[PDB]
Amino acid sequence: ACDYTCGSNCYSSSDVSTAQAAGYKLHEDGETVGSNSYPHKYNNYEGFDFSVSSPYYEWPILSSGDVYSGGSPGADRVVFNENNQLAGVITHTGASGNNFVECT
Ligand SMILES: Nc1nc2c(ncn2[C@@H]2O[C@H](CO)[C@@H](O)[C@H]2OP(=O)(O)O)c(=O)[nH]1
Repeated sequence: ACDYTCGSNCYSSSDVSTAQAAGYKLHEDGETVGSNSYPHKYNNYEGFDFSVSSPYYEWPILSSGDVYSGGSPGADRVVFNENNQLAGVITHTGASGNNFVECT
């Protein structure tokens, strides 16, 4: 099947894990990439049902499979906390404005 379905993109367990690990590491080293400085704090304005503690950080997960390196981030994001716990996988696809919806 598809573990995480973002809009029309499909990500597996290891895809999310690989992306999350990349973002978490940059977070640890205080590093960011891209015009929007990823990874950066995700305040959860959407009020998603996160079962892990804040603070949260969003990081792009690419449909292609490459680890984000500051280029075009696309619409999908993995969200993790300081414990490197996956808070969830969200996307701009299906949402209005600069809002998000959870990939299912
Ligand atoms: N939609 C949304 N934007 C957030 C959230 N937390 C931080 N932001 C940031 O707040 C601003 C307005 O939405 C943007 O800079 C956005 O960054 P991103 O565009 O990288 O998501 C959140 O929970 N939801």
